[PDB]
Amino acid sequence: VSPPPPIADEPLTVNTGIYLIECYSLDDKAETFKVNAFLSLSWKDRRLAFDPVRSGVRVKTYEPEAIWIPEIRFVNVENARDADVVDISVSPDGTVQYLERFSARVLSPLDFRRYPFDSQTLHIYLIVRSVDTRNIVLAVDLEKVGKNDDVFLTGWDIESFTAVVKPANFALEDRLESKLDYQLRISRQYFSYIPNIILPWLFILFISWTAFWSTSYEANVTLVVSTLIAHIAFNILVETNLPKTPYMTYTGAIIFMIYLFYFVAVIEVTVQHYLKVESQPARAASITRASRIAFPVVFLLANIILAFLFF
Amino acid sequence: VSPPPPIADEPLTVNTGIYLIECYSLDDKAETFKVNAFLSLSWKDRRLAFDPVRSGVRVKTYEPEAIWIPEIRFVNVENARDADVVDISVSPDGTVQYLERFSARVLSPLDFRRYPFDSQTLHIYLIVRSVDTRNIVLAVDLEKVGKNDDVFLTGWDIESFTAVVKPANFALEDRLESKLDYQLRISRQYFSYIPNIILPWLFILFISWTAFWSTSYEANVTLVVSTLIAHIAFNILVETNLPKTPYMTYTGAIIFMIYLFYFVAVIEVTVQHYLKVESQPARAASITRASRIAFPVVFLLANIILAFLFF
Amino acid sequence: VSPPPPIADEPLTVNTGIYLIECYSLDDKAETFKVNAFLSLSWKDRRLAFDPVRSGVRVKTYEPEAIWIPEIRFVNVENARDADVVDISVSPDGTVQYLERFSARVLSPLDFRRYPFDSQTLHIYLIVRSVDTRNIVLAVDLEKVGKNDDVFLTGWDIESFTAVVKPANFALEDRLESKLDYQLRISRQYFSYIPNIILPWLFILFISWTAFWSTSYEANVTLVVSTLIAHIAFNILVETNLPKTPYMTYTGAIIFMIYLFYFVAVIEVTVQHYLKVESQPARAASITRASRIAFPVVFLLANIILAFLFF
Amino acid sequence: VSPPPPIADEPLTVNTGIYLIECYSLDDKAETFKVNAFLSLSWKDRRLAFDPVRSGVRVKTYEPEAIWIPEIRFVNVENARDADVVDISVSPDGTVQYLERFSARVLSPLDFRRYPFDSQTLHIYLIVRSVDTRNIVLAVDLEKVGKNDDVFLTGWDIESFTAVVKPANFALEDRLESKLDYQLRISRQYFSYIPNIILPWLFILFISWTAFWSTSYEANVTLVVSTLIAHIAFNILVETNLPKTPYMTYTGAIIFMIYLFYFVAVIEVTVQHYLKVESQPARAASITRASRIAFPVVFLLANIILAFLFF
Amino acid sequence: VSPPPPIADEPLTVNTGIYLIECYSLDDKAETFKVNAFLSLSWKDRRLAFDPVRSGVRVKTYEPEAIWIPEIRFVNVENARDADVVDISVSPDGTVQYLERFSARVLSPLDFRRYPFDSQTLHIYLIVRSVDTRNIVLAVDLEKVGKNDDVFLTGWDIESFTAVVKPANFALEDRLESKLDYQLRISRQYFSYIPNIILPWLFILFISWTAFWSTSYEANVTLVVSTLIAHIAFNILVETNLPKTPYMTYTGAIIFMIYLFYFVAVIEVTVQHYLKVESQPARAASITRASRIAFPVVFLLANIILAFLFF
Ligand SMILES: CC(C)c1cccc(C(C)C)c1O
Ligand SMILES: CC(C)c1cccc(C(C)C)c1O
Ligand SMILES: CC(C)c1cccc(C(C)C)c1O
Ligand SMILES: CC(C)c1cccc(C(C)C)c1O
Ligand SMILES: [Cl-]
Ligand SMILES: [Cl-]
Ligand SMILES: [Cl-]
Ligand SMILES: [Cl-]
Ligand SMILES: [Cl-]
Ligand SMILES: [Cl-]
Ligand SMILES: [Cl-]
Ligand code: NA
Ligand code: NA
Ligand code: NA
Ligand code: NA
Ligand code: NA
Ligand code: NA
Repeated sequence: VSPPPPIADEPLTVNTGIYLIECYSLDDKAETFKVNAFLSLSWKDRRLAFDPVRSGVRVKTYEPEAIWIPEIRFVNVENARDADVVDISVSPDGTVQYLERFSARVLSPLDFRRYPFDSQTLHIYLIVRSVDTRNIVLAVDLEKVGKNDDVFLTGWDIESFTAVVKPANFALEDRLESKLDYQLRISRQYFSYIPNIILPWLFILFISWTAFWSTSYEANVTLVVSTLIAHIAFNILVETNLPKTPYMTYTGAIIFMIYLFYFVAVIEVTVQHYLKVESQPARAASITRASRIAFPVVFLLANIILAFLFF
Repeated sequence: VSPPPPIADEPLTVNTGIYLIECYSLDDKAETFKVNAFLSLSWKDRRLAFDPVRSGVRVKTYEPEAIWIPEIRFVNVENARDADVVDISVSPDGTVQYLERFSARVLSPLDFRRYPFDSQTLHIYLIVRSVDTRNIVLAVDLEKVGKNDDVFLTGWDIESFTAVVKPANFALEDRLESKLDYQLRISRQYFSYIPNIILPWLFILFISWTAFWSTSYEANVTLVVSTLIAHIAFNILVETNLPKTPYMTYTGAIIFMIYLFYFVAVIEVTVQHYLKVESQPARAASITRASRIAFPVVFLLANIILAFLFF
Repeated sequence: VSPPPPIADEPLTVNTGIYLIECYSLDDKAETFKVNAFLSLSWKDRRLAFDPVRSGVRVKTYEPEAIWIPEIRFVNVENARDADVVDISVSPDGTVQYLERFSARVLSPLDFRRYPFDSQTLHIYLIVRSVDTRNIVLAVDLEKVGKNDDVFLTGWDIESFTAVVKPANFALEDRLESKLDYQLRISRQYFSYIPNIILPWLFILFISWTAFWSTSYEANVTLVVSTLIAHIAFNILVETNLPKTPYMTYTGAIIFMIYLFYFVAVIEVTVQHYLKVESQPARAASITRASRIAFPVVFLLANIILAFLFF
Repeated sequence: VSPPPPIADEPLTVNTGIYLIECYSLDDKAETFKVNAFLSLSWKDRRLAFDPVRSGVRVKTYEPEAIWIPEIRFVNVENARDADVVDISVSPDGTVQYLERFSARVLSPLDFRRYPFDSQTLHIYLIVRSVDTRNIVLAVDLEKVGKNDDVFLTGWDIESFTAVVKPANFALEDRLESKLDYQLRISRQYFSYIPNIILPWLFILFISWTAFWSTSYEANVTLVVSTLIAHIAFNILVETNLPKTPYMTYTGAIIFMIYLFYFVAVIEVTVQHYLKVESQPARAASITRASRIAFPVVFLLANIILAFLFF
Repeated sequence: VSPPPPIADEPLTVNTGIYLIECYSLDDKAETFKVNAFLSLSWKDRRLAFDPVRSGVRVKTYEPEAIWIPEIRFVNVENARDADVVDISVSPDGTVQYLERFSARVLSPLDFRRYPFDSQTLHIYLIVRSVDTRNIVLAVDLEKVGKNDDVFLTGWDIESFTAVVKPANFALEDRLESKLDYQLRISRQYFSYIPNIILPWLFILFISWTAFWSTSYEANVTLVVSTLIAHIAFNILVETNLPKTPYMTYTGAIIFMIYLFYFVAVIEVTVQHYLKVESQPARAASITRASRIAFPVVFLLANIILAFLFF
């Protein structure tokens, strides 16, 4: 077996097509997602052409080893796909219709800048190295590109599974390579985040702000310090499900901002007490009365400023 | 090897049948379950038919490679099943009786809306792509569908393992596909949840409500704040064993409701103290006396409201 | 290759024998254990019989593919065993002596009712599906059943590795199956549990009971509440190493009982303070003086009651 | 292929030799370590002997399948080694020189009695089951036993990789087996343990002992109780990296001893307060003044007693 | 198949070349990184010479099994690489051009001394054992050494992927070995570390230092002790992502230094209170006033001293 000879000096076009059957295990920290899909391939091999009237049969079936099949690989994969050949059908003109069912862990980076309101574009790159005899070029057969209705990615909404029709043909190690981009657009389901993380956080922060309606230093310390323990607990819980980004994220910004609001609250609590011990509660109550309005107002404005900057 | 030619122009019926040997590893967060089972297949291949009189033997055994076997796959699987062919027996009329023993991690979504008092219907989808020569249609042989008595799924009660007799025949990538549904009904064992999680929770919440029989702000802060740490501990413990649902769960609802009861308790504790410092304990004791009855009554009613909305 | 023809109509007896080489990875939560062992098999195949005088050799060696070997499988396994054929020796009478070295993760349920003073009986089920030609029946060759002396299962004491000599012959999917039970009795090493978990727990509980020799509500709250945080820490630590049981466990019972002792201690602390504020320390000191004796006495008796009910 | 016939009735000696290339993943809890090494084997097969003059070549290379190779296995392995045959060279006298490169997870128990100042002797057991024709006996070729200089086991110092020259020849299932011991001596790098675990622990314990220079029960409770939370945190951190030992460990002993020092400190704090409330601070200050010296002195002596008993 | 005979008595030069396609999963604790790359190999096999006029092709293709291919292995790998042969092209002179696509988890040690401002040099060692017929020597073909632009290692900046052109030819087990070094230089992205870890637990440390503007022992204990709980939380979080180093790390040094600052702060708080109780607040306030300046100044200087010693 060797590649099919060219009629003129034109390159061999291979008609790709990925159809998602199962989409699962999107690891955010690892920036990986598992996929079980159908891989369709089609090319013209004139050596396999036959007369349908004399042969009697309209379509001829072949075993993978019997005929020449292009060596198609995935770029962004951890290991080589677990492929199972479904069918190889040859038309009278010599057009081969290959179909396999594969499974592979795909390495696709994620942008956590707008987390957990973020949307992602997952990539699946198909590639083919051109042989010495002739050059191989990939093509998208839009009829054979899609996903099944049941396909569910836990905690995400699957928008579209499209493919960049024009391949990126480039030189690599003195040989031509044709690369195709399969884009899977997904948007995060941010419902759960509000009653489970966002609201209980705010509640623990508001509990700290009750120290503005108290003159008891001992109780204020117990309030602001203990609520900070709850803050650390919640901060650790989030950053464990997120990778170390060289960029600032929307959550990371708020997370950091709350740490400042706790530090400044401690300073307030410390100042309030220092003045009361120094016998000037007129100054202490005026600062505390200001902080009653200041802390939520500045927090509300700073959040608007952040949400802007990020959205 | 090629498919058996049709008498007439009727499609090939393949008689399926799954018999569960082992059912284990139900990952709730991953929405997967592992299964070790028997897969029975039966079809008529007239090319394999023989006369039992001259042959001598009533049955004829074959190696998988020797005869045509339909390419049967599972839809909702992570990877291709680890199958081991047990037996291939051919009757004189040409009826093939295939039997294999497989193991596969099955991707079946779970509805956590009524967790941990929830029940689930696990699915196992059998599929076959129809060849060019003739169309392949799946069928359920109810005699060969079941589970062994020992089959145990830790923390669950196995109700029934049935199969939707009528296959879902549809078109996919210009070829017919016959899909069968194997339903495994299971209900959660919610015993452990009461003494381990539900009761100790309530106890830590009741401990926070002892602040209604105390006028000591320092002790009340220490009461309501520290019990909130215990609440956060138990909240994190539950939501780690559950995936991020776009829908509200029965547990999630109570979990959120307790966070409110803690926030309102802090407001009470703050108000009670503010009035005492402002020299009006008549107002403070009246609010505290009301909260002694209010907090459990509202909590008891709100739980009935939630349980009614979910069950 | 086909099964050996039966003299008269008797079933084929296959002489099994498992010899444990390595026993490791007992996952309590998963109810699984890994095993590396020897699997011996012996049957009479009269077609392989020879004369030792003319052949010169007393024993004839064969490759697995060359002769008929019975399809022996394990029932309670996650996946098919990783077997390596050690030796196949044939005697002049046609008696085949098969020996393989395998490794498989065995699914054996555990009874945590008496944890950590519990003992377990691990099972390894050998099975053989009877062919059309003749019925296959398993048998135990007690000479080839055992374990090596070095075999160590971390945190457990290996009592005995025996086998139920009489197989459980039953019908399944219109074919006979012969099932054998290999029992591995193990008892837990409960030393570590006393100084690491049992005693430090008791210490944190006794620390809470020092609130019976104190009239300071602020200090009593700090005592009983903070020690409850330590209790939650230790409770979480244990239930993470144990699966969700539909039955009550010995540990789970004590775990729950301590939660009650903490709740009742809070009620005492609350009552004591309420009476002191209400100006009646005669009633408060009398209740506290009673609780000094009551709490350890009731705890000691309730533990005897539990230990009696469980052992 | 069959074993080489004996000249006289002597057993076949196979010259073993393990050369470590990579040594990694020492799991303390699992009592396993991974190894990537060279396995050399040498035996005399007179059937393969040739004349170097007539043949023209002084050495003959063979494919594994072409010649008889002894079935060498590892005793203490999870699964069969991932071997790759490097070279098979035959000398004119029939001496075969086999060399393979393998990788296997080795099951070697560890003695945690002196942890983290403990040293371990890791074992790699080579075995061969004697065939019918003749008995196979293993031998150490010390020239082919070693490790590469780069070989690094994270957190350990590799002392020596030696082999017990005399094999342990024994009977098993009526056949002789020759077992060889390959010992890898390693000692723990206990540096990190001092500034990371040992010193911060002591610091949190000394912080608890500041309650001996205070008469404030409320502050003393806050001191001894909160520092106990830090103790529990640090105790859990260590015992998670260590398996459940039926024997007492050096760390476990100290860990338990500190729990007692916390319990006794609480009793002191409780007694001190009881006497002050009972109006006798002369008795309370005398006990507290004694405890200032008693606690560190008894702790320092008890540690010397333990270190002696263990080292 | 055997090695190609030498023209004169020169060794066989094999032209290596690694081209990284995917670089992922850098486990810091395990000191491993996964890589998906192209492995190019080129050697002259004069036996494979052909006349393109007679052959009909200028470049002849071969299956791996058909021709002699050098046994190239990786030194620092966990297991044998998952290789897939892309192309084998032979020119009329007999120059073989081998290309495979592999994936392997590479064992490369990391120096955590300057963590997280540390840079690393990852190694990939190619090796070939010389056969008895002739010696094999590796060579770098710099044209076929590189990485793709998309190659992303999460949390790291990929500097350069170079190769030490001169191989390390040495003797091992009486045979020559040619070893090549492939160096992948990477530097850590230390941005995330500042707002997520560095700043929040400078904030928790400063919160403890507010005890210098307070004379309330009860509040000071609650301050310094509770902030120490936050410190322990943050210490455990870091050392879990780092392996046990026999050397001191930059982070480990600061981590330890903060533990001292907490211990000394407790001593201050204890001394301050002892003098107040002993009726000498002039001495107590003077020490506290000094500590207000002392603690940040000493901390700032000690950090400069550490940063100088490490960088
Ligand atoms: C991860 C998620 C639950 C989360 C927590 C805290 C804050 C935010 C936003 C609102 C900034 C958030 O997205
Ligand atoms: C999921 C489970 C552990 C749980 C947590 C919280 C509340 C409930 C019910 C009782 C409302 C619950 O069952
Ligand atoms: C799980 C383990 C640490 C444990 C905790 C509590 C009680 C017990 C026995 C005595 C029932 C126990 O072994
Ligand atoms: C591990 C990392 C987040 C970290 C913790 C604490 C201190 C430092 C530097 C500032 C020394 C640090 O880099
Ligand atoms: Cl691929
Ligand atoms: Cl499948
Ligand atoms: Cl099996
Ligand atoms: Cl092995
Ligand atoms: Cl013996
Ligand atoms: Cl023998
Ligand atoms: Cl390799
Ligand atoms: Na082919
Ligand atoms: Na077939
Ligand atoms: Na066979
Ligand atoms: Na061989
Ligand atoms: Na080859
Ligand atoms: Na407190």
